[PDB]
Amino acid sequence: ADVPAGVQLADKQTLVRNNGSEVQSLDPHKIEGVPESNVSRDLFEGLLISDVEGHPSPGVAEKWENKDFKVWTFHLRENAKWSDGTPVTAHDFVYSWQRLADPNTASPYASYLQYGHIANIDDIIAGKKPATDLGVKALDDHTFEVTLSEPVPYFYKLLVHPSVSPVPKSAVEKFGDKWTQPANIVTNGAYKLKNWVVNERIVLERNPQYWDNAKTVINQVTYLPISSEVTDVNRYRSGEIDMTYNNMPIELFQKLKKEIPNEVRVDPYLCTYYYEINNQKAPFNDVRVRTALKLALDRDIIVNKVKNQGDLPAYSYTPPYTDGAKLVEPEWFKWSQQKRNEEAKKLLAEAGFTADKPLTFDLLYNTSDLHKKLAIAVASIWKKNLGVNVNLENQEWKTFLDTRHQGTFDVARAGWCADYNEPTSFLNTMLSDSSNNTAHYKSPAFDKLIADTLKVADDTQRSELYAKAEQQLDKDSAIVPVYYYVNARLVKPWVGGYTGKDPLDNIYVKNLYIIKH
Ligand SMILES: [U]
Ligand SMILES: [U]
Ligand SMILES: [U]
Ligand SMILES: [U]
Ligand SMILES: [U]
Ligand SMILES: [U]
Ligand SMILES: [U]
Ligand SMILES: [U]
Repeated sequence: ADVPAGVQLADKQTLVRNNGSEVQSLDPHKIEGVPESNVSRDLFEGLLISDVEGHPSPGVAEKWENKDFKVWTFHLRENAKWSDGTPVTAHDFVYSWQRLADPNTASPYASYLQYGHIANIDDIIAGKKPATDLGVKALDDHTFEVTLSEPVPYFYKLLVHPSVSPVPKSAVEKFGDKWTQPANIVTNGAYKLKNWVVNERIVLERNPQYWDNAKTVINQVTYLPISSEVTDVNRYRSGEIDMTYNNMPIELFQKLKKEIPNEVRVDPYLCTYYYEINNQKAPFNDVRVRTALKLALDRDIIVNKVKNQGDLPAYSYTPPYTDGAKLVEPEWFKWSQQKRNEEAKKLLAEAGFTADKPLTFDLLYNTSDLHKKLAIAVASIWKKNLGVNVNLENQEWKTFLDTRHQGTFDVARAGWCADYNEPTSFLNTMLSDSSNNTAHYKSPAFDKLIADTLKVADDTQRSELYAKAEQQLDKDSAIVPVYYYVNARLVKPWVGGYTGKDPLDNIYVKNLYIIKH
């Protein structure tokens, strides 16, 4: 943390953050979500990290070079250490990226290595080559070299993500799935795991072996798994929570804005809220049905009437303010809702649905006040506007993500937040073979457009192909865009160091501090 001159620090430097749900895991290769990543940044540090405003910055690597954007060489700081006092080396990264690529690990982020185009990754994911053929090597203990199959000018931006953090081989090998328990875990971030009570709390304590430990101010942070946004706000206002999770409740937000304006942080956020359609399950494999659901949803009502938290109505998957996004707003978004409703009803009748035989399906969401209230409003709107019947189902976060990967659903509430600020951080998740494709969308034309983005050496041509890829997704109605999120949360006045400037919201508790109050 960088404490400003004259700030008086509190005697006790402890922090309580709500984290939205129980984490899937603490293993960097087994996670895919925001809650998971929130805890992961405090425990495991990759090559680069985000600074307090979100800029890619030195992590374990203190400096790096690239040759033609294809060979990237990272110089690891000599004092980087794990919490057991042993050095973090380039060998740790070689093992870790291999474990990520290895199909036996079944990481949800195995494709992150395809997004960066690390040599031989396609064959490794397919089982054609062993994970040891991955295009990474330790040139010495403090030098990690990555070789890509084509120039990727933004490659380094990918490296602040948890999937490319190191994991301790000896703990993984000796303890297997229990390597993340407090007694067994080894970590190289600013914190160490002290306690993990499932569905109660995760408690982290400062790691004295962290290379930049002298700048760490918070001594202990607790992450809570509260999925009720109303409850989160309640325990923040009671004094227990210092920073809520950034999912705000419809019940109280209007009131909070007027009651505690200075505590309500509302900043840009590169995330899109949408209804994910299972594209491989009839009748959702018919474009007419998917298009009807997309058009009959009234975003103005959801965004401005039912939620009204500053969100913008969405017409694409990639947020239009992503660095590199130059998207074409489709004609259907400019129409009136009445015109969208007629078009929707017309495609539905063409797909064989009648009043006698209506379209009935499930709408899966993860437990939450926000998601439930939004799903109830969406069910009503689709019933009223299009004649479809929806059966709402809630699941806890970890189960919900597994259900979407399994494909055991019809429509699911969904939200993707950028991992790096560039349109492919969204677009690559819709590739046919992406480990993150929970839409189960497979379009050879979409795949080709993205493939072509690294075959040109022009950002103008790249941006045009990204727009065309969004247009292909849209013409196929792969998803139902709802709104672009804003990052809205409550932060006590005494919590210093949270700028709200990073649109990826990659917060590190090592950057924060408690002002005397
Ligand atoms: U004190
Ligand atoms: U106190
Ligand atoms: U650049
Ligand atoms: U940029
Ligand atoms: U269903
Ligand atoms: U509620
Ligand atoms: U460039
Ligand atoms: U106090």
